[PDB]
Amino acid sequence: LTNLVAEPFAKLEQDFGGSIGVYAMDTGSGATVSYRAEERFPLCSSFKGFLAAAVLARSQQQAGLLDTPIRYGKNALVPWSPISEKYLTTGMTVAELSAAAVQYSDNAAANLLLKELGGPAGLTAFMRSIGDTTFRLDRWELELNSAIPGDARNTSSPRAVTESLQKLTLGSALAAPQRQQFVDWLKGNTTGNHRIRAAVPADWAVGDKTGTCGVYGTANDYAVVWPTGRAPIVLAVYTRAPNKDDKHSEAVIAAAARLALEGLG
Ligand SMILES: *[B@@]1([O])O[C]([C]C([O])=O)[C][C][C]1[N]C(=O)[C]C1=[C][C]=[C]S1
Repeated sequence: LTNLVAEPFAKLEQDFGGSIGVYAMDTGSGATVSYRAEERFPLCSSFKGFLAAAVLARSQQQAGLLDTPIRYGKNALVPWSPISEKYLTTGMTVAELSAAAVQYSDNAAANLLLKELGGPAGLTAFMRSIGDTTFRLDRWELELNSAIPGDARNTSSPRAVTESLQKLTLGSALAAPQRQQFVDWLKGNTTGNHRIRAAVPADWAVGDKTGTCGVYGTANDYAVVWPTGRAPIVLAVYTRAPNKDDKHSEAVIAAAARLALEGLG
């Protein structure tokens, strides 16, 4: 029979002029909401959350890695580096670069941290090591953002994103001190006020990571949500659209997140 849970998501994507992918897990009950959950969508800047987690994992066994100053020059800067552009002569620690990448989507900080892992291949290998077979990243900023329809490079699925997010924020993929730092970085994100955060009651807590490729209507958000009186919810909302000049929509992301939270048992 027709999937009645799915119908309002299909209407939402049709109104948007593209495709929406959603996965949500109630970690209390095991309930889920799923819509195109296993389809691939471009990661865009949402990869930077997993980047910071991979650096935290490395930091467990490399004493003082997170505390290490990185002295970079202007050759490291690229567009949308509002934090990094301020520390050319003072540097930033690995922890500070991680916070910038997570909480401001700083592009230069992301590329500096990719270098610490052995590039996009190194981050992909970390994701394989936690059991994520879907995540693919093979470019640096800005090239990973092209988001061309049918290109599986630099993509993941809403379900894989959510599964990996739960392992890293609530499960055992990081040691507790590192898990906690990842949570605190996500909670302090500044870029997501119009996406999943706009979908929750104001008294719920949220940690999230956004991404915006912009072209091909492509943008996303994933989050861990601590609802009043409930176990955490983990969810991912990704969008794409067929034409290069199609515009992404924050409001559509928020609307999809609301339907997920409503449908979720
Ligand atoms: B990233 O894909 O997304 C960031 C914004 C976000 O977290 O939602 C900005 C940096 C990356 N994108 C780009 O460099 C292109 C941009 C899109 C809108 C602002 S910059």
